Amino acid sequence: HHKLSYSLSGSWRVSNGNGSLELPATVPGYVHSALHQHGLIQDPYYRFNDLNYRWISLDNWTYSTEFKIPFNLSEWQKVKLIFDGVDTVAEILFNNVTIGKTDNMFTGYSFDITNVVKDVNSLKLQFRSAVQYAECQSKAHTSYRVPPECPPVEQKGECHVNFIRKAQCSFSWDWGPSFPSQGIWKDVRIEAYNIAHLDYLTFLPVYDNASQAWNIEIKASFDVASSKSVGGQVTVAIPQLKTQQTNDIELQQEQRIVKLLVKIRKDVAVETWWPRGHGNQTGYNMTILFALDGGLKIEKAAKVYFRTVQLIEEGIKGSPGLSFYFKINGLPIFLKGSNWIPADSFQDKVTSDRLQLLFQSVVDANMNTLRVWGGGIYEQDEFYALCDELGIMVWQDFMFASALYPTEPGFLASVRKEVTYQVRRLKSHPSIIIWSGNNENEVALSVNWFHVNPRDMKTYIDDYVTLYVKNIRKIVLSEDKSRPFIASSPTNGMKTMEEGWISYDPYSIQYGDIHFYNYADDCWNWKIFPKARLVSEYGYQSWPSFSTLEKVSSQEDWAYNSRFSLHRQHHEDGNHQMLHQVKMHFKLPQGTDPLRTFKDTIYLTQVMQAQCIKTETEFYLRSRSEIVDGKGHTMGALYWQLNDIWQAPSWASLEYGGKWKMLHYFARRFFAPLLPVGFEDEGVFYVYGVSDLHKDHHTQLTVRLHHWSSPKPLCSLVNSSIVVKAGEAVVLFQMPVSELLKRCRGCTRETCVVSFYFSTDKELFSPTNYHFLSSLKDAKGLLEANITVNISQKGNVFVFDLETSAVAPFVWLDVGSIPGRFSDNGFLMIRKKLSVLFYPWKPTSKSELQQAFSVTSLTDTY
Ligand SMILES: *[C@@H]1O[C@H](CO[C@@H]2O[C@@H](C)[C@@H](O)[C@@H](O)[C@@H]2O)[C@@H](O[C@@H]2O[C@H](CO)[C@@H](O)[C@H](O)[C@H]2NC(C)=O)[C@H](O)[C@H]1NC(C)=O
Ligand SMILES: *[C@@H]1O[C@H](CO)[C@@H](O[C@@H]2O[C@H](CO)[C@@H](O)[C@H](O)[C@H]2NC(C)=O)[C@H](O)[C@H]1NC(C)=O
Ligand SMILES: *[C@@H]1O[C@H](CO[C@@H]2O[C@@H](C)[C@@H](O)[C@@H](O)[C@@H]2O)[C@@H](O)[C@H](O)[C@H]1NC(C)=O
Ligand SMILES: *[C@@H]1O[C@H](CO)[C@@H](O)[C@H](O)[C@H]1NC(C)=O
Ligand SMILES: *[C@@H]1O[C@H](CO)[C@@H](O)[C@H](O)[C@H]1NC(C)=O
Ligand SMILES: *[C@@H]1O[C@H](CO)[C@@H](O)[C@H](O)[C@H]1NC(C)=O
Ligand SMILES: [Ca+2]
Repeated sequence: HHKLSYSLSGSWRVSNGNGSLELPATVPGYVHSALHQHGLIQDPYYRFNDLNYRWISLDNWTYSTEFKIPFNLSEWQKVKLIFDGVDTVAEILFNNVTIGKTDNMFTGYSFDITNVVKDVNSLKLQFRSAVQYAECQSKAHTSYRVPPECPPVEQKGECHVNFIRKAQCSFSWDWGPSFPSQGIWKDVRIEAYNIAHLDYLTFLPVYDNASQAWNIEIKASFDVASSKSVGGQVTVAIPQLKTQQTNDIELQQEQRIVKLLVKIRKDVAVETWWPRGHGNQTGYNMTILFALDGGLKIEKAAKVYFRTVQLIEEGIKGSPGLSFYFKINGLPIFLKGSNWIPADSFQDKVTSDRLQLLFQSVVDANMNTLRVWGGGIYEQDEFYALCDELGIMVWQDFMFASALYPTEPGFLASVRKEVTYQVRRLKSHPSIIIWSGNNENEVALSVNWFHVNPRDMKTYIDDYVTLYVKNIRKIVLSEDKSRPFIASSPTNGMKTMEEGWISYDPYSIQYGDIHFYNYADDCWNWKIFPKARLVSEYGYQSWPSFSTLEKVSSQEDWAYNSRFSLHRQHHEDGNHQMLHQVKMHFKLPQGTDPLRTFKDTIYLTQVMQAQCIKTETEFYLRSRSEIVDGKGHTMGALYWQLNDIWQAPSWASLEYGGKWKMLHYFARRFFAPLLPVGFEDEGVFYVYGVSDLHKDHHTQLTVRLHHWSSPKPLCSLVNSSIVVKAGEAVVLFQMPVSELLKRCRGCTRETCVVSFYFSTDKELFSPTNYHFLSSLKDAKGLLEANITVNISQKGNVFVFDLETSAVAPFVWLDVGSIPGRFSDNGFLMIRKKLSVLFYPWKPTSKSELQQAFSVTSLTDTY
């Protein structure tokens, strides 16, 4: 009865520095999106507007609103103004009184406005340019430089992002633009109360190996209205666990924290939470009721999920060092997923509908893990709710990435609030399986990426320990010991800590995790890849589809090396690197029409990307059970990257807008729970079996060769004594290449293709796989394919019946910007006739699909 809360989200005003511009502005919102919405600017993502609209990011904008409170001041002891998120630096004026300032995008702010609030009020947030602010802070830091000061020229970005607590990629990245905007990016509320006010509540389900029982630690902080002592009770209730518990509490200005420990009666069984493909995502409804002196009731509901996570760094026989793998509820689980980056330059456009769609694509790719990479944001509430409900594990970076950071007291003060706020906000989600202090900054110092003078290295080392160990780690462990903490990615884990927090070689495959990139060598040669304990990053670049590019480009831009394309490419020499890897096994597009060449080159970079990451992922998949030359037991593959922040060449499998690249289709296939993977070593074709299943599985391995001439198997080897143990990888086939060809007369490396598959239940997804005996640019007898398609509707799905004149590799179906994705794409089409489905994301029609449809195969490019 003594509490009142309502949102100030809605229609505000926004105005620029000198007041010339003034327009309506939605909150939550950003200046750029307000200007675009009001028709005052073009789409910022159009062509070169990241350069043309620089002035927006450099001015100082003010968000203003006038409102009439819906309550009587004289009836309330205290009134507060609460911000869930402000981006980033702003002075806050309430009725022309400065009530506070902000400097951190990732922390909530609370301001007492009891003495300044009136019946009619004016609220102004006077933002400061993030770019200008970051530069001034860099200047003030005279005692020494903090690198990197400016980004590479090919990123077309802004300097000194490490000096502002804001999304570190907002000043540009090697796949993202520089639109460092200003805005109120989360909800704003007025909250009045008597007696007490719940500042925050956090909880943590833990398992006591001692008691063999489940508990829930709860912590709540209150702001008490007066100097008197508030009493009351608290009842925590979980009905579906026959659990209920009531305790006495008392609150005072200097004793404002409540701590409870609810024990779950062992009489009842507690179903645990599991990642997708390894169990149920079951949780339990919970309520927390505060009944305080004077009729004040404060209830909070939450969903409780019970699961245990262990980072196991144990010894391995014959493999020097330590393992690095995750046990969920005691079961070792191979991490399968990708790295998540911000889905937009402006967070107000990452709607619930976009997110749910993106998580459907993550699910349909047979992923169970996402890394929230530390150059993005601490993600919005619904991200982690979706992870919990769908069973996606989260590798959670803190928002520090590929940079050194100051330890000036004001900055550290800012960081402490942020980390404290976010850990309390996030620690109750079962999806989060590990805390990670930063991205790649242990490497940056160990290798001296920024070429610091070895005379000043000690300064930066101490700054590193100060930030990630003495502040971030200390805060995390003081809140949460249910999860492992690493200081950086990649790291050597316990070995890094032993070595003083900056390892001698953080890229060691004998400890911790690694990131691995390589653009020079043949991606088909799996020997280039490290047989590491866990691969948290690895990627190849490709261009997004023409449909995605068309929306932010014009006719004259549609060439691989046009001014526009080189502008969007933010990775040093990425266009050449991508072609270099294409040439490795494919013919470059030869054609007369430049637009056709443009589209065909895109297709080939997505072909190169998909096949490269397929080869690389499968290598990690097969290395999970074996040791070879003292290396192995790979227990995770998270490729860089899942998604795009805008239309540009990147490592993503999901183009900006959600459209699947060919990589994503390959991802759905190589992340299956049961998979045969083929490769060669010194002239011997091998086939391992890979299992994520919990029971040993017995199946039948068929192997076949096919001449490019027609889909007739020149042989059919069928071992039916196949057993893959639970969650393991094991060699199931082995033969010389000469012996393999002779047993299939009429086959050359340059004329035949290998194919293999298991025979599965209809309740188990184990797709076809294949292997190429030579570069396709050298394939002989490759008949020119001529594929015919008949489109039809069946319920909410559309059916695509195909027919090919020849064995067509990398058949690619494309319906432009029609929102949706196919049941399968980019596949090797041995058969003559196949059928795939199309899943629309908005209502479409067979006519629309026919008009936009196009099919491509490898031979169409030369
Ligand atoms: C590429 O294919 C089309 C369609 O070929 C048909 O489908 C095949 C699977 C097979 O059933 C063939 O017998 C069919 O012809 C070709 O278009 C056809 O061209 C012929 C003349 O050669 C004509 O009589 C048909 O009416 C056409 N059919 C359609 C649907 O248009 C086409 O010529 C093929 N070749 C090239 C270079 O495009
Ligand atoms: C746990 O709480 C949720 C509500 O948050 C319950 O789900 C609701 O179920 C009703 C009908 O059963 C629906 O009308 C609502 O739309 C649901 N809400 C949501 C948010 O999904 C759920 O049934 C509860 N479980 C138990 C065992 O009580
Ligand atoms: C607003 O108030 C000014 C004096 O108050 C001081 O400045 C403002 C901007 C706040 O920061 C407040 O905390 C300070 O104490 C006046 O100089 C100014 O004329 C006033 N403006 C109007 C329109 O009334
Ligand atoms: C405000 O600054 C802009 C610069 O972007 C300028 O075009 C405009 O004329 C200025 N208006 C006033 C009133 O000074
Ligand atoms: C923005 O504000 C800062 C600090 O108040 C000031 O130094 C800078 O000149 C302002 N920029 C513009 C474009 O008005
Ligand atoms: C998981 O959920 C299924 C429903 O599909 C249920 O029947 C089963 O009992 C659950 N398994 C466990 C181990 O709780
Ligand atoms: Ca390592």
